[PDB]
Amino acid sequence: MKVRVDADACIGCGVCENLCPDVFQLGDDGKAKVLQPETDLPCAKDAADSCPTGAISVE
Ligand code: SF4
Repeated sequence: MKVRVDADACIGCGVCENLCPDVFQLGDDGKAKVLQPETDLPCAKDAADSCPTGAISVE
């Protein structure tokens, strides 16, 4: 799966990191960072579905 994040939609809540720490990390600038742009981890989808602003897209 291709994982991307739209910085403009990201509010820096950190829910994606809570759910899938190996794929997402809340950076110091208060924005999510995608550690695994291409991943097979099922949690990437879960984090996307839980993002409050839909900033994460998993294809
Ligand atoms: S869950 Fe969404 S809004 Fe919250 S830090 Fe992750 S990408 Fe940003």
